[PDB]
Amino acid sequence: MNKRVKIVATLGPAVEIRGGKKFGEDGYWGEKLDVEASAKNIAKLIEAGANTFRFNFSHGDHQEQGERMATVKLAEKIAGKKVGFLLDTKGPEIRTELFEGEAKEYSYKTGEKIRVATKQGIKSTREVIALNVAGALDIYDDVEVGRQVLVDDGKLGLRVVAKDDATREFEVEVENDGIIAKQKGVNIPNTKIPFPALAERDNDDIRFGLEQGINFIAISFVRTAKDVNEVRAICEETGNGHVQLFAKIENQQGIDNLDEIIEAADGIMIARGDMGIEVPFEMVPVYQKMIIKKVNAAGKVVITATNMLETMTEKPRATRSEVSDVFNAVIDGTDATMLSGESANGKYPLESVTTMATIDKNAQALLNEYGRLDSDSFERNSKTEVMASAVKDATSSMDIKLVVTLTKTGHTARLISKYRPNADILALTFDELTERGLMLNWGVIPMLTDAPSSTDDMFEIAERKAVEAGLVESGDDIVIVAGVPVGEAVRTNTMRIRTVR
Amino acid sequence: MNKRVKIVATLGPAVEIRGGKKFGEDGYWGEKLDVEASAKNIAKLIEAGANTFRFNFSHGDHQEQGERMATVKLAEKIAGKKVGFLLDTKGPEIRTELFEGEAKEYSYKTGEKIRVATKQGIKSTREVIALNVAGALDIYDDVEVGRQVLVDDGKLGLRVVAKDDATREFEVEVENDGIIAKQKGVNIPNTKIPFPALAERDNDDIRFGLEQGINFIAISFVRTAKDVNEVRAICEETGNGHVQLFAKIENQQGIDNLDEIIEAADGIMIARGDMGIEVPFEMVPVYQKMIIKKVNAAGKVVITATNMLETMTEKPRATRSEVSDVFNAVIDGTDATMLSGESANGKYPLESVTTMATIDKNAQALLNEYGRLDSDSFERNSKTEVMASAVKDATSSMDIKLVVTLTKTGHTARLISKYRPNADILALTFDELTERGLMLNWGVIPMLTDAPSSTDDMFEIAERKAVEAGLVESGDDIVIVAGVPVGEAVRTNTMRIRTVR
Amino acid sequence: MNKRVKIVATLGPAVEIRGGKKFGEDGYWGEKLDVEASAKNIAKLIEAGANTFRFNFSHGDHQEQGERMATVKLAEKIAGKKVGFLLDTKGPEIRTELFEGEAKEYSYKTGEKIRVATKQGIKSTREVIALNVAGALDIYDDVEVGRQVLVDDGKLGLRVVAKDDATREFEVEVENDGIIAKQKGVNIPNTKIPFPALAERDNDDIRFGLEQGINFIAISFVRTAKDVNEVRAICEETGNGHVQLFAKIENQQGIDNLDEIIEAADGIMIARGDMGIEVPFEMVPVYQKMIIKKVNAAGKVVITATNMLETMTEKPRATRSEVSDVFNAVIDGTDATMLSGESANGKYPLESVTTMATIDKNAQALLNEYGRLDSDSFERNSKTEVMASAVKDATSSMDIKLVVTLTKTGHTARLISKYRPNADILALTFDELTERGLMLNWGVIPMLTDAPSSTDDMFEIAERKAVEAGLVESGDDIVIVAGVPVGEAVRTNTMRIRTVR
Amino acid sequence: MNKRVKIVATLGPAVEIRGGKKFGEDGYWGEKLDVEASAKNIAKLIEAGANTFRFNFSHGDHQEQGERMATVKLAEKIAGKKVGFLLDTKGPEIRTELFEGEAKEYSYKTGEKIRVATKQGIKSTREVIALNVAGALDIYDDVEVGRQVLVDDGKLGLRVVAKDDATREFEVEVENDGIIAKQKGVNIPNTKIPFPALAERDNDDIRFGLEQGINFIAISFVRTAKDVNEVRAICEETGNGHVQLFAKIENQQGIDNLDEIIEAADGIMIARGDMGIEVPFEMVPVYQKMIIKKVNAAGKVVITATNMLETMTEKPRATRSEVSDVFNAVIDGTDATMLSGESANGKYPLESVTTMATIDKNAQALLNEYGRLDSDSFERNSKTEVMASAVKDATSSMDIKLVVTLTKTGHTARLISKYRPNADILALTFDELTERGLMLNWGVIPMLTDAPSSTDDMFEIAERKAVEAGLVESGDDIVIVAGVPVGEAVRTNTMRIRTVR
Ligand SMILES: O=P(O)(O)OC[C@H]1O[C@](O)(COP(=O)(O)O)[C@@H](O)[C@@H]1O
Ligand SMILES: O=P(O)(O)OC[C@H]1O[C@](O)(COP(=O)(O)O)[C@@H](O)[C@@H]1O
Ligand SMILES: [Mg+2]
Ligand SMILES: [Mg+2]
Ligand SMILES: [Mg+2]
Ligand SMILES: [Mg+2]
Repeated sequence: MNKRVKIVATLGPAVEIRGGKKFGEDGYWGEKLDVEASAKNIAKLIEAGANTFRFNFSHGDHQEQGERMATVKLAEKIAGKKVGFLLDTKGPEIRTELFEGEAKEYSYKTGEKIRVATKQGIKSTREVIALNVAGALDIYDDVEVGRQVLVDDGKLGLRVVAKDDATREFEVEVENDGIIAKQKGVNIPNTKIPFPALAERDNDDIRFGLEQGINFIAISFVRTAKDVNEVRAICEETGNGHVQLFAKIENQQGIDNLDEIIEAADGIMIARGDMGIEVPFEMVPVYQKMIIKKVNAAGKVVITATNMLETMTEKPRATRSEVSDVFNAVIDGTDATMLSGESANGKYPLESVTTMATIDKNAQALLNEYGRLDSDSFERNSKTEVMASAVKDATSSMDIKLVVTLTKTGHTARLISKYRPNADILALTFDELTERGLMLNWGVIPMLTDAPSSTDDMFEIAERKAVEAGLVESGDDIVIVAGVPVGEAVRTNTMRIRTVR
Repeated sequence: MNKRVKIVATLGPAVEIRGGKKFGEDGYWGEKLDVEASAKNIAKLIEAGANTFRFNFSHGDHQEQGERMATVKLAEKIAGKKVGFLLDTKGPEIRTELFEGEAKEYSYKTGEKIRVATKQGIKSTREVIALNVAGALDIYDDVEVGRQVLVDDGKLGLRVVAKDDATREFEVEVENDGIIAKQKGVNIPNTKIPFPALAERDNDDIRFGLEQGINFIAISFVRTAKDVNEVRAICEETGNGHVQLFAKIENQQGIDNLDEIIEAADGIMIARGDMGIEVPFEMVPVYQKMIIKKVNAAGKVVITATNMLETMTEKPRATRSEVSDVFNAVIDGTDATMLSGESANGKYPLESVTTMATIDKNAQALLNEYGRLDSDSFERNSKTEVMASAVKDATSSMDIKLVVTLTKTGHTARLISKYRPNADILALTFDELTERGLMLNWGVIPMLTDAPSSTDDMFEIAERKAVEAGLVESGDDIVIVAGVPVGEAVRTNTMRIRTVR
Repeated sequence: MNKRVKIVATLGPAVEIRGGKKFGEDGYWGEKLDVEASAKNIAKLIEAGANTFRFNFSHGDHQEQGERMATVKLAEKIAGKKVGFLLDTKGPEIRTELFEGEAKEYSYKTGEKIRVATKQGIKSTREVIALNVAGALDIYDDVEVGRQVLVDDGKLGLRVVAKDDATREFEVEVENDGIIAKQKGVNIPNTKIPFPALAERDNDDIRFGLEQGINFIAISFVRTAKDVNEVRAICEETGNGHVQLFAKIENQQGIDNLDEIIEAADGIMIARGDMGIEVPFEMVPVYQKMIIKKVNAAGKVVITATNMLETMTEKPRATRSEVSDVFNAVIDGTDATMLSGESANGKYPLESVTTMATIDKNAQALLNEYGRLDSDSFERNSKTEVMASAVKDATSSMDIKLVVTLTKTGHTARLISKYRPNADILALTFDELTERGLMLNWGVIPMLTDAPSSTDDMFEIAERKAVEAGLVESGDDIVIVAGVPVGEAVRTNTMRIRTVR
Repeated sequence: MNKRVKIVATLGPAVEIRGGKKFGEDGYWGEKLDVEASAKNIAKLIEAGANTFRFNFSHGDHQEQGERMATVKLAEKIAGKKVGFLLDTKGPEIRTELFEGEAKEYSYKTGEKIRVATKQGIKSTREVIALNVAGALDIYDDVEVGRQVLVDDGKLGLRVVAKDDATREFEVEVENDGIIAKQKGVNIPNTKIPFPALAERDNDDIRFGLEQGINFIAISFVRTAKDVNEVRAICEETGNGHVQLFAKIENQQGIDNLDEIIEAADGIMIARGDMGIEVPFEMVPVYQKMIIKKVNAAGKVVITATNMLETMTEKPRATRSEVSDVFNAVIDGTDATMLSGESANGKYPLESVTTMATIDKNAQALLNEYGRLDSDSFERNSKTEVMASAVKDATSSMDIKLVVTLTKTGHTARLISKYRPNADILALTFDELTERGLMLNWGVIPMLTDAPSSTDDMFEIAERKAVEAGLVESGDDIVIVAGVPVGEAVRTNTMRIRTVR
C-alpha cells in the first residue's frame, strides 16, 4: 500500500551527526559535520516516506544550507529514491534583538509597563525591547495605539497604549506573564509595514538556492501576485523556469488576494503558524478547508503545514489532537503534509516522518467515504483533462491497482492527480527535473525512463516498469494513458485497461 | 443531426401499389401486387427513419408475409440502407374469423343484438361472429354472462347477455358504434382460457420466418420465461441462434413474471394495445416506465408500441396527446418507438415515420435535462462495461460528435448504448447478421466492414469509415474503442480521443 | 382516495337534453332545453370529479352561455357539491367564411393554386377562400410570401406563393389533400397581426360573464402582461376583484413573454391546440414541462388542456397515448387537466370525466417516485410559506391522511398546495367566493364554514368538519394549521398534529 | 450569540486556592482548601462556558471528591448558573501506586533500568514502580518479555526486558525521558488481563457519588452492554434512575461491542487517550467520526475527549493541530468537547475553557456548509420526532433566533437537539434533575419554571422566559413547541412561529 499524501520534512541539526555526537550533546557545535553518518539518517527519512526536504533560510547561513543540500544528494543514493528540494524564504520577519549583558531573556508580569524601540541596529534592555525588522525598516508610523506586539508564537502579548514621537518607542502594557528571549519571532497583526515585494536578502537566498539545484520555492508572507511574479522573473532569468513556486498564505492580505495568488503560483503552502497569530486562531480551519478546495480546483498543489505532530519534538508519540489534525488535512483534500521543528530540531525526526506516513496512509482509505473534494463539479477544460476524468471513472467502476501515464512534462500526471483517482499514479517521465517536480502531487510516483521511440510499445513499457518497481503483480488490472503514436500525438490521447501477465 | 431512438414500422397494404392503384382506391384488391412500385414506397420509409419492419403473422398467410419480406429486400437496395426484419407471432390469442363471401367487415350500432360462435374452423357472418382461438380451444364454458368481448384493441364492446347451449353461442349486445373486421384481436377480460404452451401455428410461423431470413421475433402474450425458451429452442435447432427474441408484455401474467421474462429474452416490446385491456388502463404508464428502467439496467432493448400517432391513420397531423406520448417514451428511456396501423393500414404511412422521427430527434436533446434513466447507478460488471462507462464520461466532459466501436459480436456497442452517451454510436462490424441485429439499440448506426488484420490501424479505419458515412468532418472530436491489438486483445480495451483530419 | 388533480370540463350540447332528445338526434335544435334533465346529466359530471366548468365563448351567444351557467347552479344542488365557473374568451380568432350556394365545403388536391381574400364581410368561393378575422381587421400587409395559412387544426396547408396588391388576395398552393369547410379555425404562424390587447367583443363577453357570476377567466392568445392587465381592470372596476385570470399560452409571443405573463396572471392554461400549430408541434412537450415548473414556483395554478382524451369524443375507451398524456401531465406537476370536445360535443362526456379522474388518481400515487416538481429548491419568502414547508415536512415524516387549514382568503391553502404535500388539503373558508376560487388548486377540498369566534377551539372544528365530510376516521393522523388566536393572529401561525377520536 | 456545543471541564487543583496560594506556588500543599476563593475560580469557568464538571474518581479519595462537589454547588450560586455533575469511574484499569514518603513523582532518562512490581497493596519507590490493578489481580503471568508498559496516556514507555520470578517484578528499560507520577493510568497493549465484571471500588465510588448528588456517570473501559447494565442496576436500586450513563469507549472490546453499548447507554464518551494506546492510534479519527454518527442517529449524547487543547496545560496559546481538532470535532457532529489536564492540572484553566468556547462558537456557524451529520436520512419514529423534524425545517426556511420547548422529561428537547436546528433550544422544564440532565445535549439551554396549569398560555410563558433570559428581544422570530392543552395532550403536538412583542 503506497502513501498518496506527500510529506515535506524540514531538515536541520536533529538528523546531523557532528564528530560522532547527536544534536544537543555538549560540544556538538564544536565538532565538524559527519557528512556520511548525516546522509544515512536522512536516507531513513526518505525510506519512511519523506517526498521533499525543506531548507528553511530563516535559520542558518548559505554554507550550512549548501552542505545540507549536498548531504541529501548522498542520502538519495543510499535510499535508492529521489526527493524534491524546497527552499523556504526568510521573507519579512521581525525578531527580538540580542540583549545587553548577554542575559538571554527576562520574565514579565501582567499590567507591567515597558517600551518597544523601532530604531534598528541597537540591543534590547529589559525595559526597552528592540526589534530586528527585515531590511532594517522603521515601523513607527505603521503601528497605531491599541495594536498588539506578540513575541514567540503569540505567547507574550504587548498592548501599544501610547507612542513616544521623541524616542520613536511604543509604550506597551504586558497582557500576560511570559518570557521575551533574544531573537524570537514577533508578529504585529492588523498593520501594513511597507516591506518590498521581494527584499534583497530573499533575492540573494533564492539565487543561491537556484545555483545549488532546487525544485520548489516556498515564498514566505505572500501578500499579492506581485510577490510571486518577482520570484518567477528570477527563475526565468537564470534558466530555472522548471522551478515551482508555492505562495505561503500567513496573513490577512494573502487570504484577501488568494485568487490572484493561486493564478500566479504553482501551489499554496498553508503556513498555519503565522496565519493563526495574524488572523483569529479559530478562523484557521475555515481558511484551510477553503484554500485546499480552491487549489485542487486550479489543478495545483496544496501543502498543509505547522504543528501537525508538534508534541513529537519532545515525545515519541503524538497527541490525539495531532493525529486528528493530520487525518483531517488528508480528508480535506491536501496534496501534502509538512513537518517543521519535528524533523529539523526534535528528538524524534525519523519517528515523526513514520507516524505522519502511517496517519496519511490510513486516511487515504477514507477519501471515498468522507473526502471533501468533489471532482464531479469541475469543468473539463482540455482533452488531457477529459482523459483524466475518464481515468477517474475507470478507477471508480472497478478495482484498479495503478494508473500509468507516459508524460514528457508531467501535465497528464498533474491532471490525473487533480481528479484524486482510487489508485496510485506511476508517472513515467524522461528527465530528472520533470521527475522531481512531480514529487508533491497527490498519489504520483515519479519514475525516470528512456523517451519511447515511434517503434516502441508504450503499454508493454508501462507494464514492465510497474512490475520492476514492485507496484503490481500477476492478475492486477492497471489503466495506462499515453500520446499514441509518439511523433504524431500532440497530447495524451489513449487509455488502455490491461491485466498484468 | 441523427436519430438515436429507433423506429419499428409495421408493414401492410398502406404502402403497397396493386395494378397502379393506391390502398383505398376502387378495384385496389382486384389487382395483383406491383413489387417495384411497392419497394420504392418502402424505400421512402427507410429514408425517413424506419430502422426495422414488423411482419405481423396475425394478418395474412405465409405467401403474403414471404412476398412482403422479398419487397423489403428490394427496398433496401433502392434506399441504399439496410433495415431489421422482425416477425411478430400470433401467440395465445383470439382473433375474429374470415367472413362468409370475403366481406372484410361490417358496421354495428349501439343496442344491436348479435351472436359470437365458439365453434372452431368456421367463418363469421354479420349476425354470427366466429372466433379463431389459438390451439382451436372451445371457450364456451370459460365465459360467463355479464363478461365483455372487445374487438380491435377495445374499439368495439360486446356485452354477453345470455348463452345459447344449443349452438354454443354467446348472445351479445353491441355496447358502442363500430366495425368488426376479419383477423382482429379479441379480448375477454377476467377470463382464464387454458392456451397451450406453444400453438402449432406459432411453430409453423416461426419456422417459416426463420427460413425467409429474420433478425428479430416479437413473441405475443409472453406469460412466462418458458414462452421465450420454447422459441429460443427453435432458433438454436434451425441454426439461427443470432435471432433476437423480444417478449411482448400484454397481460397480467407477463407483468407478474417480468423479471424471469427479461432474463430469458433479448428485449421487451411494451405491447400497450392488449396490455391496456388485459390490465387496468391507468396502470399502463406505471408499467411502461418500470419496464423501460429494468430492461435498460439489463443492457437489453425496449420497444414502446401502439397508438403512438394513432390519429395519423386518418389525418395528416397527430394530436397533442400523441406527440406528448412519443416525447415521454423517449424521455422514459425507450430504445425504440413503434408504428402499427399508422404505417400498415393508414393514409399517411410516410408522414407517420417522418413525424415520429421529428419528435424522437427533438426529445433526445432533452435527455440530459429530463431523462429518467440513471447510468451512475449501474454496477459495471465487466471490463467492456467499464470501458462503456468511460466512453459515457468522455461524452459528458466535452462535445463528442461520434463514438466508433470496432465490434465482432456487437457486445461493446450494446454496452455503450446501455449508458446512453451524448453522441451517436458507429458500430463497425464484420458480418451482416451482427449488423442488422444492432438496428434497434439506442443510438447505434451499424456498418459492415472488413475484419481488421493485425497490420491494420483500427483508429485510421474508424475515422475513414465515419468520414465516408458523412457522420463527421474535419475538426470534429470522436471517441474510438477497440480491442488492441487484433489477434491478442480478449475484448475492447482501448479508448482514443481523436480530432478528424 | 380523493383526486388531487383538478378537472376542468367544457360544457356544451353533449350533456343538454332538448324536448327529451340527445345531441345529434334529428330535430334536437328544434326542441327547447329541458333544464332539469340537463342539470341531472351535469350533476353526474360533478359527482365523477369535474371541479370547474368551462364556458367557451368561441361557441354560442350570450343567451346560450347564460342558460348553461344557470343549469350548472341546479346541478350543484343535485350533486350536493359546488364547482368553479370559468369563462374562456373568443380572443383573436380567424375562421373561414360561409360559402356561396350554401355548399358547406370543397375538397382540394396537392399542387392546386387558389386564392385567400383579406377583404371582410364577403362569402367564400372554392377558388377564393374568405376569412372572418376578429374585429374585421385587414391582414394583407401582415402576411409575407412563404408564410402558411392552415385550416382546421393545421389539417389543410396553404403556402402563400404571391400577393395580388390590386385585389388584396394571397396566391396560395394547396400543400396536401383536404377539405375547407365553412367557419373552421385558421392559423397563420410567424405573423404579427395588430389585434388589440382587448377587443370590444371580448370586453362585452367578460362583462356578461361577470354579471352572471364567474370565478375564473381564461384569456385566449395572451401575448403580453398588457392582455391580462386590461381584463384585471374590468374585474376591479365592476367589483369582481376576487375573479382569477388564467392566461392562455398558445403562440410564440406568449412563450417569449411567459415570465411577465405569469407575474400579472393568477395561473396559466397551456392551450396546446393552437400552441402546437403556432410553434413546432414537437416543442409543445418541452414548453409544457417548463411552464408547469415556473407556474408552481410562482405559487399559481397551471391547467394542461386540449386532446387529453380526444378519441373519447367518438369511442368509450381512450387510446394508450391519451392515457399516457393525462398521466404525464400529472407527473409533470399540473394542478388541473382539461376536457374540451370530449365533454362539450362528444358521445361520452360522463365516461370522459370518469376516465380522466381514474388516470389522475392513479398518477398522484407516483408523484413521490417520478414527480418533476422539487419544493426543496424554493425560497420560503414569508411566514405562511414557512408554515407550508413545515406541513410538507410532517406529511413526508409520517402517514398524514389530511391537512386542514382555516383560511379567510385561501392564501394558506394555495401555499400548502404549492408544496404538493402527500395528503389531501381541507380548506375551511368563510365565504363562497373564496371557496369556489380554490377549486383548481392541486389537492384542495374547499369547504364553507362559520368564521370561528375568539372563544372557539379551531382544532376541534377542523376535526369535526373532516369527520362530517367523511375524509378521516378514528385513528387517522391529521395536520391542522390556523392563525391562533382569532382577532390577535395576523396570519397562519400554528401547526398541530392530531389523532382523530 | 450562544455556544451550542457543550463543554465538560475536569476539576482538580488547578482552580483551587489553598491558604491564599495558587496551584504551583511553594507551600501550596501544606495549606488547607480555601472553599470560597476556590468557588469564585470555578464560577469564572461556568461563566466562560463550562456546562458540566467531571469528577475523576481515579484521582483522590471520597473526601476530596465530596468537598470538590460541595465547592461546585457554591460556584453555581456565585455564577448564578447551574452546571451538570459527572462522575468518572476507575473501571477495569491499572494505575501507578502512591510513592513511599508521599513524593508525588520522579523523572527518568532514556536507558535507565528500573522495575515494575506486580504485588498488590504496596507503594512505589523511584526504582520499583508498584501497580494498583483493579480487582487486586496479579498480572505477572499475563505480561511477556518484549511488551511495553506505558504511563500517563503513553507519555512514558517502559520496555519489559526480563522477568524476576523471585520478586514477581518486570525488569524494564525507560524508552524515553519522562515522569512517573502517582495514580497515573498504565496501559500494557496486546495483553489480556481478566478484570472482574464490576470492581468493588467502582461499586463504592458510584454509591458515594449517587449519595452526594450527580447527573451523569462516565463508565471507564466499557467492554460490553453488561458494564453499563450493572451501573444502571445500582442507579435504579438507590432511587437515582434520572442519572444518565455515558459509556467510555477506550479499547478494542468497546469498539467491537459499540452497537450494544449505545443501546444500553444514554451516551458515549470518546475517550481518545486510552483508545489511541489500546488500538492503532491512526484508527482513532475513523472511530471518532463513526461513533459521533451512530450516537446522534440514536438521539443520544456524544462527548469528544482528551488532548483537545493539550498545549494550554503549560502555554497560553493552543497549537494549530489543537484548534483544528476542536473545530473538526464540532463539524463531525459532537454534542460536547472535554478538557482534562487543561482544566484539572494546568496553568491556564480559565483560558482553556474560553479558548474552547471560542473555537466551538465559530465551528457551529460552519455546520450547514461542512457538517457531517445528515438529519434528512433519519426515520421519524414517533410523533414527537415528526415535530422535531418540522422544527428543523422551520429553522432552515427562515432566520429563527430560538426554539422554545415546554418539556416535562426533556424528551422533546433531546429530539429537537438530535436534528441540530440552526437555532438555540430553550428547554423549559419543571424540576432541577431534568434541568441538569439536559446540560450536555447540543444547543439546549435548560431553564427551571413552574409547571403550566390548564388556564396558562404556554406560548406567552415561552416568550416571557426567553425575553427574561435575555435570549431574544422585540422583533426576533421564535418557534415554540408544547403539548396543548395541559391535562389532555399526550405529547408535544403544537408548533407556533411567533414574533417577540
Ligand atoms: O468484457 P466482457 O463483458 O467480459 O466481454 C468479453 C467478451 O466480449 C467480446 O470482446 C465481444 O466484444 P465485441 O463483439 O464488442 O468485439 C468477446 O471477445 C469477449 O469474450
Ligand atoms: O412522541 P413519543 O416519542 O411517543 O413521546 C411520547 C412521550 O413523550 C412525552 O411527551 C414526554 O415529552 P416531554 O418530556 O418532552 O414533555 C410523554 O408524555 C409521552 O409519553
Ligand atoms: Mg511563517
Ligand atoms: Mg397485442
Ligand atoms: Mg386556442
Ligand atoms: Mg481513560
